[PDB]
Amino acid sequence: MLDKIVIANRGEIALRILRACKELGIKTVAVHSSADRDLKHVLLADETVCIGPAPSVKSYLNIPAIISAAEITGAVAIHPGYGFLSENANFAEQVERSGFIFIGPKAETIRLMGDKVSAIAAMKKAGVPCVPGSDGPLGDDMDKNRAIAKRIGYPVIIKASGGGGGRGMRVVRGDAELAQSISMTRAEAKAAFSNDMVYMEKYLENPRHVEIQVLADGQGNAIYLAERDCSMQRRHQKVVEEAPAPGITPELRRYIGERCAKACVDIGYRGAGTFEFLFENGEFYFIEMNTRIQVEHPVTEMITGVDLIKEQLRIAAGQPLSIKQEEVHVRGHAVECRINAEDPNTFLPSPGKITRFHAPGGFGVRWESHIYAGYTVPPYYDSMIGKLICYGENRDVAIARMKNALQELIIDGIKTNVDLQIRIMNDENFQHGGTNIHYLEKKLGL
Ligand SMILES: Nc1nc(N)nc(OCCOc2ccccc2)n1
Ligand SMILES: [Cl-]
Repeated sequence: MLDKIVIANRGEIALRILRACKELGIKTVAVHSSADRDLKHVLLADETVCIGPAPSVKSYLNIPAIISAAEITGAVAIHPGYGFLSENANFAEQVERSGFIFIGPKAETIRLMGDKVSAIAAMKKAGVPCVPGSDGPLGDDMDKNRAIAKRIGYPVIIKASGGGGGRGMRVVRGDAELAQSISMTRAEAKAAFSNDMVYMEKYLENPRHVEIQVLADGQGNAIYLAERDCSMQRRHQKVVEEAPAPGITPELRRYIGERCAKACVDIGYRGAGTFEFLFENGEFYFIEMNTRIQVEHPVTEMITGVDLIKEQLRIAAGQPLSIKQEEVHVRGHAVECRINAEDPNTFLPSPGKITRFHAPGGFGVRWESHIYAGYTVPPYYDSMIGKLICYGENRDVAIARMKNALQELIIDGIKTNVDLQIRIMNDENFQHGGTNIHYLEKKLGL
């Protein structure tokens, strides 16, 4: 087991990781910005290092300062969490070059999955079903580009290869808009990613977001831990996630899951990972892979009993997966509501001092948050301040428990989305299940 690790993150995920470390006897180093001295996990850590001022560029994205902190403390590994540097291949490369363990895949694998064109080619080769598309980058030849779009069939979507998660894309519904659409996506991708490579896919009209959780160790074991539905979104940002995905049969789960595990083996994947699919008319289509642990990992933990952060740590230390595929069983149902410090009308971040705080409790209730009474939410970081996860023997119980837990949650002094979450839980279509990726924005517009 790893003696000591730097937690290269903040907020709820840093606390999530700290608890896993404590359970395993692993010493913790909390690197933090000067605005995050009073973070819960910082106050609980074995050692703390202030790595820079509030702005992320000089703290949580500051590669030299993070690696220096690992060096000075005698840490052996760095857990990147999600966001920040977690999908940064050069960071992972530098960490390993510096002689520390990066809690994640090899830098090569991060790089492969961050290049959406090469990722898709690897998945298609591995037997993972993908979206009909260009199978390659689009060039400047607009006659060729029109031919590709005709072959695929309109509507199509142009996507940046260095992009992802709704960033760097636009829908094309006919020839007339194709040239300008490619040109604009390209320009935006050059500006944002210093990588102007774009590709084409069939635009799916009403899909669900269904993603598969995997774990792969360094002993060659790779398993899938069912799926999550993350269709409830606003501006491509997940709002609600659940596990398992409604309407997914054990046969479908097994079908897609086995293909994801096989793909892990083929590419030499290591650690936690997530295969993102669009699901429509009973079919999966791979869009992208995330190499990090994700925000919504707790719903998977609730229905499988597998602690995914502890698995990440075990994997990094050279231990094999603690469970076999035949030992992984979907039991019950879990829903996660993200709690955001945001204005209800503008949807803009609403930072400030929490004056009164109360967490919900009870059977099946899991509150993932660093917030406490008197804690100030800084303006410099993401608006997500907590995660409410509720588990039940079935979906109706999980949702019932979520409604009750949301009503117990008190966060005064700042504006939050608790009222919105309650509205979603009470939404008749959500209660039926299987709403698509456009539902929430449609509901909010009505
Ligand atoms: N609908 C859809 N089709 C394809 N081929 N790819 C993706 O990627 C996810 C990007 O998300 C959206 C969501 C709504 C509108 C446009 C893109 N979506
Ligand atoms: Cl994430």
